[PDB]
Amino acid sequence: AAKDVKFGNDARVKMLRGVNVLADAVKVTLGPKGRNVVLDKSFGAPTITKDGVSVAREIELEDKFENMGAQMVKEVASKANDAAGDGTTTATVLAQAIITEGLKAVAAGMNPMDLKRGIDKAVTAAVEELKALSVPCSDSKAIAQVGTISANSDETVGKLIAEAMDKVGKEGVITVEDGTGLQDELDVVEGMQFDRGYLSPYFINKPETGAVELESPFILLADKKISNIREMLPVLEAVAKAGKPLLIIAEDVEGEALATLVVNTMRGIVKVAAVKAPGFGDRRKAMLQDIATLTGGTVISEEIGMELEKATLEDLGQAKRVVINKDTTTIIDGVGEEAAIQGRVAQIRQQIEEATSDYDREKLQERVAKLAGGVAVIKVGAATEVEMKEKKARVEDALHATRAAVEEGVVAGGGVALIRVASKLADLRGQNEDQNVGIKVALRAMEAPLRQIVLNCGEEPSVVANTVKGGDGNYGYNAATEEYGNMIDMGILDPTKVTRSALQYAASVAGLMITTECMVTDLP
Amino acid sequence: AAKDVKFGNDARVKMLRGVNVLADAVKVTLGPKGRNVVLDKSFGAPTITKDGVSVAREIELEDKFENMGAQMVKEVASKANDAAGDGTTTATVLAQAIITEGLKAVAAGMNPMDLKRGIDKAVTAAVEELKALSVPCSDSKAIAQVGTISANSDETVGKLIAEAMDKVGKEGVITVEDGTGLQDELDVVEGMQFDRGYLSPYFINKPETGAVELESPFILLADKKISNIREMLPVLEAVAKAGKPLLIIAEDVEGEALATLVVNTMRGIVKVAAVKAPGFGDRRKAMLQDIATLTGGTVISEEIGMELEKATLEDLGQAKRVVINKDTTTIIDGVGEEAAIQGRVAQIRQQIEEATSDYDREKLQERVAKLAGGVAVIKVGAATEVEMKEKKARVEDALHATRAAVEEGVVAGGGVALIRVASKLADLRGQNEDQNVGIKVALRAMEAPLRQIVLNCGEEPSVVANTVKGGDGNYGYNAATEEYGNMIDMGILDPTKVTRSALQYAASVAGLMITTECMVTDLP
Amino acid sequence: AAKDVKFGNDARVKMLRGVNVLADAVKVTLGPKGRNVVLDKSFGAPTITKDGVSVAREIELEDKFENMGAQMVKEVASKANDAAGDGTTTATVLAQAIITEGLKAVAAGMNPMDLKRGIDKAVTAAVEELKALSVPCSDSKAIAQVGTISANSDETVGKLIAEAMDKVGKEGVITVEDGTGLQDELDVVEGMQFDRGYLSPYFINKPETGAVELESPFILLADKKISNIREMLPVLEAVAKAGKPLLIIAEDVEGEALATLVVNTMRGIVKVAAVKAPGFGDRRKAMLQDIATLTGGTVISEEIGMELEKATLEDLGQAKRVVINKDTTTIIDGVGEEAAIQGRVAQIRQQIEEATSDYDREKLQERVAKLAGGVAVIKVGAATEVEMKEKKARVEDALHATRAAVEEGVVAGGGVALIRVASKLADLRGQNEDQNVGIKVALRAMEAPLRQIVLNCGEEPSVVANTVKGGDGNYGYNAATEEYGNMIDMGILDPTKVTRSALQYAASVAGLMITTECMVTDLP
Ligand SMILES: Nc1ncnc2c1ncn2[C@@H]1O[C@H](COP(=O)(O)OP(=O)(O)O)[C@@H](O)[C@H]1O
Ligand SMILES: Nc1ncnc2c1ncn2[C@@H]1O[C@H](COP(=O)(O)OP(=O)(O)O)[C@@H](O)[C@H]1O
Ligand SMILES: Nc1ncnc2c1ncn2[C@@H]1O[C@H](COP(=O)(O)OP(=O)(O)O)[C@@H](O)[C@H]1O
Ligand SMILES: [Mg+2]
Ligand SMILES: [Mg+2]
Ligand SMILES: [Mg+2]
Repeated sequence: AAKDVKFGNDARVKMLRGVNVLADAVKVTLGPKGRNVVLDKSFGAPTITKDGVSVAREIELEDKFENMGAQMVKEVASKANDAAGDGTTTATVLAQAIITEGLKAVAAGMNPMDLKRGIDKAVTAAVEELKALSVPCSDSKAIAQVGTISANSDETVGKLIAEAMDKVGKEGVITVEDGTGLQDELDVVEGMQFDRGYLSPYFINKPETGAVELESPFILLADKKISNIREMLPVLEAVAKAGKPLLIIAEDVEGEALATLVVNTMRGIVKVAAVKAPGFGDRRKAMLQDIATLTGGTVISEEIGMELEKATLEDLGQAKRVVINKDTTTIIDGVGEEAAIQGRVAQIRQQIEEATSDYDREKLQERVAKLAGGVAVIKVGAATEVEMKEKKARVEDALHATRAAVEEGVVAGGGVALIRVASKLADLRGQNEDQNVGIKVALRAMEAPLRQIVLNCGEEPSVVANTVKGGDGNYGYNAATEEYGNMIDMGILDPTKVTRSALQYAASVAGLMITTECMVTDLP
Repeated sequence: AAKDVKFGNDARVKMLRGVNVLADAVKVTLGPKGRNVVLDKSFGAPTITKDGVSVAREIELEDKFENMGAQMVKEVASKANDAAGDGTTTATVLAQAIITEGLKAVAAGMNPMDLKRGIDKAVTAAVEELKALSVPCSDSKAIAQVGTISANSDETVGKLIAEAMDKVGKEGVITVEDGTGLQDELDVVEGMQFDRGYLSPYFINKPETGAVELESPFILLADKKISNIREMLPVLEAVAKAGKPLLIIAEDVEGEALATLVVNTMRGIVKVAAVKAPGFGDRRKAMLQDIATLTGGTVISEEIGMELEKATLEDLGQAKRVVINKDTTTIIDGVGEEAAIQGRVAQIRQQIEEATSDYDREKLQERVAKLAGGVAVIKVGAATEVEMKEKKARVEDALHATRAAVEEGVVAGGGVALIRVASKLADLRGQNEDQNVGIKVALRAMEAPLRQIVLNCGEEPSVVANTVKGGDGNYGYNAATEEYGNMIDMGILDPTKVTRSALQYAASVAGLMITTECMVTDLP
Repeated sequence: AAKDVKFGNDARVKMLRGVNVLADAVKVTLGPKGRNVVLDKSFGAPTITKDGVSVAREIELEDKFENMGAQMVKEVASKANDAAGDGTTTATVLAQAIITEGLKAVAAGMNPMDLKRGIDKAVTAAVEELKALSVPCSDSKAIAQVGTISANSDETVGKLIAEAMDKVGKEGVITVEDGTGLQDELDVVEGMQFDRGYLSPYFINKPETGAVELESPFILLADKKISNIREMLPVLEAVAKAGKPLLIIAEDVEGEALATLVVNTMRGIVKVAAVKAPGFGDRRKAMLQDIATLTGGTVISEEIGMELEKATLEDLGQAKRVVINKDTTTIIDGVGEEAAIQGRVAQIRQQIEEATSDYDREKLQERVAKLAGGVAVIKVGAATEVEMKEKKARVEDALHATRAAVEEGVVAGGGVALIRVASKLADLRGQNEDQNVGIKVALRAMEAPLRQIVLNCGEEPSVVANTVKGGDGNYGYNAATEEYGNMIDMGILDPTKVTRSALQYAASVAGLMITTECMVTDLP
């Protein structure tokens, strides 16, 4: 409707207060002793979470100027989650520290643009320092420790995650689903498998649940559905002559083909079962080539140079056996050459490094894992539905944290790494005095994540910080055991990527935020 | 609806206040030390920008009379942006200065219409003076300096821009896109390239990512899509006889043609890949003639005296090789005569000098750059999305500023050129005394852009101006280094076109603005 | 629904105040020193104008009784604009003067109807006096002076207008459009030209921009579109036999005819280009005969006794050459007899004196100018859109003023003519005393336009008027030079038609308005 305009200090104060509301809610969930935050949903049962990004999204303020401040700080928490999926609560804390000190500096009469220059320069230097401190994470023990720390110090989570990564490999795919029982369960899938059931329920080779096992079967792939387009008899009889079972993958199969097929399988003429292709025209067609090559078969290009009849038994691929159920199809092992398997994988490398990243790489990797690696699913056990999402959420954070730790390495936890690097940068200077103050402000803000953890434990945050600063290297305070020692030796690890990202995202938004002279928003 | 009307001073005061609100928000973003303004969007996250035109657009006032004043001053900032895309904040300042002094003169009991004439006459003389001061900008260093100054004194921006203009040439096309990394990147395209990928993924000549390389290929252009429109075999056969690869450009190619084509390419009969034309029929058809002429080929006029089959292999154009991927088609070098290349370019000159200007010239120039010059794309690197728009926006201003500086020349920055010209015009007189005062008022307003920069630096605006006036030529104060010297030697440059345009747009609206006796608006 | 009613003095007072509000806004824009009025639009940006009629339209009052008075006075300004397009502000002033004095007489206890008769009788006598004072405006200098005076003393406007009328002639057509630059530009069209481009882009005779020049072409006119309607070969070949270019005018031409036509032209068999007729069926059909007769050709009546094939080469019209572009078609000179040209013009005289007048005459004259005279278009230069409408609006008023001055002559400006005629009518008497007072009141009101001009100049209106009355003939006060002299010799002219119309429209509504005894309106 009609706008409201605020200038200078009045606008900054409202912005800050809004930021404080967002940050105060987020801070309580930081650390081993962190406390849960409950979000109200009209959708159904209210949510209880310790995840800072989840809390940031739900916070909106009635005061438009305060709300604007909160909305801008919201992004840093959201970006951290996007970059690594962990460290979001810590990133918000840094934004709080930087903003509060920065605004205070602005009040002092210092130029905001220069203060931003100081902060950014300090950030660039701090990032390089983090890289030097970062050490490779490769062994199972280190991987388990990062998972355990991410999941609010839950040993079972780290243990299970480490086993998963070990078993599936570097390019394996790991996901998490709600478990049927209280106990946490790990499921590992071997071979080539997809989520498609069988069109003909009637043909079950032996096990119940609709499990079809074909021994030494031939595999058929096609680009069209079959109704009265039954004609394929010379292909079918060729298989009948062989006396071997047939597996069919295509857009669809209709009852006319299925009806004759069922009698043929029961009578003993041929043992044949069929299943639908993966899903969408481009989606299913793309995944057909790998199935055929893996089994040594040839895909029938209805669209291109091939016809339904036009195909020889030799075209069909070979596999040891397959498993089929109402919702899933599995192939134990297609027989094909490694050079062909690797060649399929080699062409995937361009696919792997793609501009799109999100929703590109994720599906793409899954094909890759199926082609030569393995797929792992983790089940989460909880007595109640609300307990279940909290438990599962933390597990995902640990899952993402391990992925980040492996690729970029790890640094000491408890916020020790940021405070330790700050001492190193104590001699860093900018173009002018305002920049020097901005640099100093950023270093000052680095300390805050460490002290929030201590604050949440009900202990003097400044006191612990002074003792930690006094020490050297990886020395720090363990909130869980309320004592000082080597953070790395205690199993407390922070992946380098999340630590780096938290600092950079917090600083980027904070630098711009502190420079705001005037704000424009709608009237109440 | 019911109307509210104000007469004389009451209407002017309300108008002035509206103007002041709009201008005050705009002023803080002027200079090396300028401060950012944050605009609230319901659309998504809030926007932070130093661009005055962006800020002017978003300002609306609750008071209808004040709002009307702001809306009228909004146009000067917007028109300046349309003219050259830079100096919008500076133009707003001049409007502020002129209006405030002009209204004061009106209060004094002076006829407003005469004051407007005085201002306009002074402006006309000032413009001529600017032209005399303006010197040609031809070297890379000068171009870089204007880009660097435009982009809030960022040396890298000016450097990257200058390299681009040098590489592409005078008629080359330069654009800016968001970069994947944190580093600014420059991309240069050589030869003829377009944004359409290949219909047949199946034929890849060698490199991965769908890259197709045809060696000494023949190029075919058509005005019709092909389904069962397979016929053209004798043209195809002729190419097969030749033993050379074929490139196809048309509205579309269907699977039937693609199907036979894929097998033919695989068996080695012919190596042929097809790519879709540019897009819109008036669009792609227009761009077809140049492709053909460049490669020495003939476009097939399905519409006119030509037929699908009717065409000899000789009709087809030739090129060294082409590069094709999923979303892009490139031709290394078609072999055609310069007279044909230039002739296509010569006919473009009418196209260049077009009344529409906006949109018509932009697409048109892009064809031109591809035909004989080069095309450059600049990527912008930033830690966050909000940082990215700010960073990218400034780069565009510098890009536009360089374009303006090359064509109309440059003048000394820091507002020195307007203040320096004002001293020259101190002896300018109008028809009567009221006009003389109007002239004097305009000269007085010229000083303001200089002093706003100083004001934003926390220094006495009048003090710096007095010393600057005392000097001669290009002598002035450098806000960034807080010292006095030759503005041109330092590297602070203002394109003549933006300087001229800012002054003229500000004055045009302001003269009308100060002559308002009565205002009419809807009730609150 | 329910209404509020008022009687006598209470109703008249409310009416008067409404009138005063409307008139006060209008008065400030009267004279060389007149001040601008700004109107708020929800359409887009606000409008700034000195045109009284524009201001009157936008004024509406919250008080229903006051609003009713304003609505009635609005019409006089609007009717004056319709009659001549100028003097609307002056007419409103007369209504103000007459109404205020008339109401005062009603207050005195005199019959209003008699006052009306007195006013009307004085008006009738005043009109006759104006006719006697009116002298013919025939020279370029007098025309320029009226244009310049109308355009708020802008010499360039009068100069450009006079040149336009001189060049085009008495029956020529002059229009005004927004210019492409900051300078006023005049465009004159010689010969026969229309706003239709070519259907076949392919045939361009020589100059770039789609320009087609046919040398000694034959012109063909038709009543239907051509698709498969290609047949007309013997007509076409007859031209081919001749070896001359062909110009085609019809409802439409389709690609079948155009495709063959392009190839025939390309090899030099025939040089033929085709364009579309003027517009709507009746519109294009009406203007076809003149084109044919002008070029000596015959129109093909598909509708009547003629057929597509049925037409000889001799039936085709002949012209020296034609010019064609994408949006326009021009013929240098068709060869036809003057008696036929004049005969076409002679039949137009019935068309010229038409009851419809508005729209009918405007389009009709344009045909007339094209047939034997010329067409002129004036472009208006400005830096901003708002500046552009004000500048253009005044130019149109001057254009209308010159048109009015030529046909009915001119009288001395500055309001001298009305005040001078009033002295003459000082001895005029009615049937009774109340009528005598009404007459005297009207004469009294005549003085007001003169004094508003002086009032707007900040000088004693009564003092100037007393000296003006004291003088003889064309003696008067020049507001622009602040001195007394002969108004005609100083170049200040008022077209007789606007002066007469202003007085008559003002008085007609005012006479009825002063006689109102009771008003009825809706409740607040
Ligand atoms: N038991 C612990 N002792 C010391 N530090 C811990 C302990 N548990 C977690 N931390 C640290 O505190 C940080 C915040 O924990 P977390 O809730 O996971 O926040 P994120 O959600 O990671 O901001 C960790 O990244 C880690 O370095
Ligand atoms: N460091 C500087 N010292 C002196 N003058 C400067 C400096 N930097 C920029 N300027 C000048 O002040 C003007 C305003 O800067 P800018 O923010 O780009 O505003 P526009 O957006 O150009 O109004 C410039 O066009 C230039 O002439
Ligand atoms: N410079 C001048 N000196 C004296 N009288 C003038 C001058 N300019 C215009 N006038 C007169 O005052 C009248 C009003 O001017 P104008 O603004 O054009 O009103 P209209 O809009 O014509 O009522 C004119 O018609 C003319 O007679
Ligand atoms: Mg965590
Ligand atoms: Mg700029
Ligand atoms: Mg006028």
